[PDB]
Amino acid sequence: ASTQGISEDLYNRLVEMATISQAAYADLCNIPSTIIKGEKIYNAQTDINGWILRDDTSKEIITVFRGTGSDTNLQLDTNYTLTPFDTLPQCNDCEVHGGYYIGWISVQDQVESLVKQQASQYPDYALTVTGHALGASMAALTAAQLSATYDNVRLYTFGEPRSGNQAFASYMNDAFQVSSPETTQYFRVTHSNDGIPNLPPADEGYAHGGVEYWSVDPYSAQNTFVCTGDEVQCCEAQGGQGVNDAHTTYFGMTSGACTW
Ligand SMILES: CC(=O)N[C@@H]1[C@@H](O)[C@H](O)[C@@H](CO)O[C@@H]1O
Ligand SMILES: CC(=O)N[C@@H]1[C@@H](O)[C@H](O)[C@@H](CO)O[C@H]1O
Ligand SMILES: COc1cc(/C=C/C(=O)O)ccc1O
Repeated sequence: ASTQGISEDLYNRLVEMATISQAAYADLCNIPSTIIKGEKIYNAQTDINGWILRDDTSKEIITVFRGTGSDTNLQLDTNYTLTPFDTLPQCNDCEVHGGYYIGWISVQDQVESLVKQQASQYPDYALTVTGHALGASMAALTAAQLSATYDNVRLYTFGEPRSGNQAFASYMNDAFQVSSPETTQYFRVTHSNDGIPNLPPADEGYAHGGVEYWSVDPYSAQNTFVCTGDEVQCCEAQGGQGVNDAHTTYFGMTSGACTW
């Protein structure tokens, strides 16, 4: 359930999305030069933040969600109450992170309006959803919803908490071709002993979807494992707890400042 090292191509990509995610906490800092900064996703009450972006070179429309950036967002973080994903009925028996569902429904229509706004102009462009931490769970639920409308949807998360229950994980796995890593459209990136991917407890009914990409220090394509299956391994097995050093820094870039 683990293979060490990934292509140099995939590594760059992961580093690329990590960058965009980490920059979402500082007004999309120094994101690649080929991407256009677009419409702002925002709901002052849940303080959900994010942007719809477009890269005409890679031919993809990117949707970024910032991670916890306030006390308001933190209220969302702490709420582990399981709740049905009623916005996507076709996801049989699926239940997601309560606080994150709260954030999700607070922007769903806004998020779907803006996504469609770009997709309607660029039918052939791929749709990528990404984010770090709370922003990562916000991406997963978004990806899932989008999956039922568009076909070319990709998800790249970072330090993503367990966003829902096993049911939710299956839908995601089937929706994003997780059965195989060579075909996966859902990349769940983890780092060292990051504590967030261990929350909330699996015991409480939560579970992870997607194929895991565990970045180990010193980070590099060769120090990145491909974790598949259901056996305690990689990040989930390092015993990381809550928000620690590993969580805030992915591929040498921290959420705050813009080292990049
Ligand atoms: C289990 C639970 O409390 N679910 C409710 C959901 O039914 C409701 O639509 C939403 C709106 O506030 O709040 C919660 O998510
Ligand atoms: C105080 C609060 O916001 N708690 C919410 C609750 O209202 C919601 O019903 C549940 C399901 O998503 O998630 C919790 O986080
Ligand atoms: C999913 O649960 C949690 C997530 C965070 C995330 C913090 C961050 O991104 O800075 C903090 C506490 C939590 O209980």
